[PDB]
This record gives sequence, structure tokens and C-alpha cells, in this order.
Amino acid sequence: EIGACLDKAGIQNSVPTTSTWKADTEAWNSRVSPVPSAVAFPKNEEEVSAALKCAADGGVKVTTLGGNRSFSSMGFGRNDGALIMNLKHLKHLEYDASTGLLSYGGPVMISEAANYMWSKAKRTLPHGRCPDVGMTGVAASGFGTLSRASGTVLDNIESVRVALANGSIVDADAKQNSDLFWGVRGAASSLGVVLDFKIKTFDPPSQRVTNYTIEFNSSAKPTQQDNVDALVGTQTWALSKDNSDLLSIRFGLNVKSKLQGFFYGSGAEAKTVFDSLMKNLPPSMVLKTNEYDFWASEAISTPGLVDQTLTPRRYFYIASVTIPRSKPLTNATAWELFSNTAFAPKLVDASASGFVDIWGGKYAKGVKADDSAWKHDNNLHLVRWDMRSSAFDVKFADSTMTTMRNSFYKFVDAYKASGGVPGGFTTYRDEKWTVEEMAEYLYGGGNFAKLQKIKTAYDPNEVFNTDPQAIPAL
Ligand SMILES: *c1c(C)c(C)cc2c1nc1c(=O)[nH]c(=O)nc-1n2C[C@H](O)[C@H](O)[C@H](O)COP(=O)(O)OP(=O)(O)OC[C@H]1O[C@@H](n2cnc3c(N)ncnc32)[C@H](O)[C@@H]1O
Ligand SMILES: *[C@H]1O[C@H](CO)[C@@H](O)[C@H](O)[C@@H]1O
Repeated sequence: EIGACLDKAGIQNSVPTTSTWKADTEAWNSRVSPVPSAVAFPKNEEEVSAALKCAADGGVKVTTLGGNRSFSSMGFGRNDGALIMNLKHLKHLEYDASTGLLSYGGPVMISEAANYMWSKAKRTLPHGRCPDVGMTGVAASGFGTLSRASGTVLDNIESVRVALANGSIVDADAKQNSDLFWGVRGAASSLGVVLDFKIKTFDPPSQRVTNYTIEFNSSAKPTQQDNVDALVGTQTWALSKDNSDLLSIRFGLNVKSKLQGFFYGSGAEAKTVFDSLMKNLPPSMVLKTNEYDFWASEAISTPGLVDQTLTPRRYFYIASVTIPRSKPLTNATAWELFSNTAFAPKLVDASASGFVDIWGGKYAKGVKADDSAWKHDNNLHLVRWDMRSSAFDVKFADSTMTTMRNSFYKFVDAYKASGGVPGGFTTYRDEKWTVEEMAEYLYGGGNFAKLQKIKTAYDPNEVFNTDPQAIPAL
């Protein structure tokens, strides 16, 4: 039926009959498998509106595909029976030297954007650390090595061009369709088919880049306390006058934790930075560094960048929260994090691992709660803990993910108990959030109500409600 309306309009489409149905509806997380009603492949903006009319006519719900690297298979549902908007014909990358803006859309990959910007203008741009993530999907937040210095991916979106539920295609930015743009910066999937993003680009912040590892020396016998002190001390440094936003810090959460990242600088500059950080750390930890040119370092931070490499599918689950600078970790809450992650009993049939990405810095201090639908003002930490099996065709029981989830939220609850009001990270959204949880974590500070108001205005028939976490209308 939906497939017949589409065929009527001249729109290339896949339905369960089509010989390529299986390949066209394969999501990245093998644990979450939406069966959609159809996949549309519009060739221009006319076909985008014509496909949405078919869905509106039929009552079919719509979601649109980015790079198909959702940690929770969001791009295909997750509810069954949706129309999938595959924008592969609208793929583009265009750098406007007058504005410094990169314009992009369709299933454009992080690695593709970086290689273009590099060979076009020897420039960089905010991006995550997986090469095959879609730039459109990661603009729901997006944390990279330069984010302490330059903001998240979402923070650098200057405008979008959106196809709406009734076929109108509009431009939105801070000056025009401003409430829709606000909503798109955090709830894009609930609001339109976004056909174009404009992200700000940057000259590399240094010629040379020092990548580093800080870890306990091989003879140290680190306890839980030693690990806590390394985390709290890293926090102390980031909050100190010694802090540099040119230092990315991924704090690997393990019984022998370690810090890894990149300093955008060389020579004595890095040595002064590393020195003030080490002096905040347990005395048994040791620093190791290497030095590369800027572009080579990008292939280190984003492995597989230069060959635009693909990531294997995973039987996967992630839970994540942000720590706002309004409640930094205390030794007690830092302790609860370790007890529930690295020092938790191992999972019977999955590997759990993760890190605290250190956030903070000047840019985040100047993000206001209401700058976007996604509330991300003045964050200090990004906590990620995930589980995976060894192979996409190897599963772990639901009860295993339950156990892991209850442990992580024991930490979150202790953090709350300490006074903290944890936030969320859209690209690391908890697939098991209720709406109550999704609003508190992603859309706090009264953002959610304003979000519903914008939803009710721009999609009142809930065409864009393919997921239990899609924003409901009034
Ligand atoms: C590394 C790896 C290996 C994976 C699988 C994910 C990673 C990652 N590294 C990350 C990192 O360093 N930093 C991050 O912040 N996130 C990282 N992620 C997670 C990744 O950012 C997210 O999973 C993100 O959702 C990926 O986006 P995607 O490739 O576009 O995935 P989908 O195609 O499934 O879309 C995601 C979500 O957004 C909606 N969407 C996409 N494109 C849209 C347009 N044009 N208009 C409207 N809505 C759009 C999808 O419908 C879906 O809800
Ligand atoms: C999408 O459309 C298909 C074909 O009409 C249905 O079978 C499905 O249940 C969903 O409504």
C-alpha cells in the first residue's frame, strides 16, 4: 500500500518483496532489529515531499537514515512499520570559504567530511572518533578530541534545511525558523527530514600534536582507591588554573585505569601541561608521549580515517550520563562509579568497558541551558559504560544487560544523592529510557515542555513518531 503510493509517485523504494530488502533494512546493532514498512530513496526535494505525502496519506510513521550507526538501531525505528527515508541520493559536501561553513547532508560519513575538509582547505571540523558514523546523526550531540576547545558537533551547527511533515521544505537558523532550529538541535528525528546541515569548520589549532598515555607503572599494585584518586585528581586539574582546553582526556575505567588523549601543541608547551596534570595524579602513574603532525594525529584519534573504514556490527548496549560542572565528582561518587563499572563483578556473557571523557573548559562554561533542545550547559564530564559480545552473531542474555544497567544507575543515583543533576548525551542515549527519563536527562530545565510546544506546531499528526523516545505532541 505505502509501496504502491510510492511507485505511483515515481519514487525509488524498497518493500519486503524487493530483492534487496534485507540489505536495505539492516541496522548496526544486531540486538535491535526493526522491521520497517518501506525504504524510500528520493532523488530530489520533490521526491522527499512526495514520499512524505504517501506516509501522511497512509498514516505511516517516518524516520530518516543518517550513517546507520545508531548505538540502538534508531535509524530504522525502533518501532516496526515505519517508512525509512534513505537520503543516499542527496549526499553532498560543500565548503563555503566565505563563511567557513561546511554544508552536508545524506549519509555522509565522519571520515568523508574530514578528508574533504582536509584536502579542500587544510581545515578541520568537530567530529566523533568513529570514521563511519553519519555526520547528520552525530549532530544530535557529538563529542570529539577538540570539543573541550570548540564545543560539540551540535554546538557548531549554524543552520539546517528541513523537510516538514506536510511537505514544506524550510531553512532554519538562529534568525529564521528559530524555534524549529532549536528543536532540530537535539530532537531532529522528531521534527523533520533534515536535508542539509551547516557546521562551522576550523583551522587546525596546532601544527604538532602530542598523543599520550598516563598509567600506573608495571610494579604498582593499584587498588580501587588509587583509581578513584586518578579520576578525582584529573577532575581537580581540569577545574584548576592549570587547565588547558587543548588537552583531550579519555579516562579509561579499569582496575588499572589509564588516561589517553592528545595535546594540540608540542615541546615545552605540552611538557608544562603534562607536568601540572601529573602533579595532580598518584605518584606511581607514569606519562608516555609521542608527537605527530596534525593530520596524522587525526588518523590516531579516528582509526580508519584515511581509508574511510567500516566498523563491524555489534550486539551492543550503552548507558551514559553527563556530569555538569555544578556538581563535580566527590571521592564518594567517584568511588561509586568504579564499584559499579571497573570493580563490578564481570558480566557472564559480555564484555563491559567504557571511560569518562573529561569535558569542562571555557566553551562549555558559555553554553546556556536554553541554547538548544538538548540541555548541555557547562558540562564537566561525559561518562560512558557499554557492553558488547565478541561478535555480531553472538548474543548476551537480556538479564545480563539488566544487571549491567542496574549497576550503572546505582552510580547515577549516588551522584544524584550527592546533589548532582545528571544530564544526557544524545548520541549515547539509553535505549531503555522511559519518556520520563528521556526528558529529565536530555531535555531538562524546562526544555521538554518547550520542545512539545514546537512538536505540536510542526508535526501535530505525529508523522515522526517511530520510537518510544520520539517527542509526543500535545
Ligand atoms: C563509534 C561507533 C563505532 C559507533 C557505532 C557509534 C559511535 C562511535 N563513536 C562516537 C563518538 O566518538 N562520539 C559520539 O558522540 N558518538 C559516537 N558514536 C555514536 C553515534 O554518534 C550515534 O550512534 C549517532 O546516532 C550516529 O548517527 P548516524 O550514523 O546518522 O546513525 P543513524 O543513521 O541510525 O541515525 C541516528 C539517529 O538520528 C536520526 N537522523 C539521522 N540523520 C537524520 C536526518 N538527516 N534527519 C533527521 N533525523 C536524522 C535517525 O533517524 C536516528 O534517530
Ligand atoms: C507499514 O506499511 C506496511 C504495508 O502497508 C504494513 O504492512 C505495516 O504493518 C506498516 O503499517
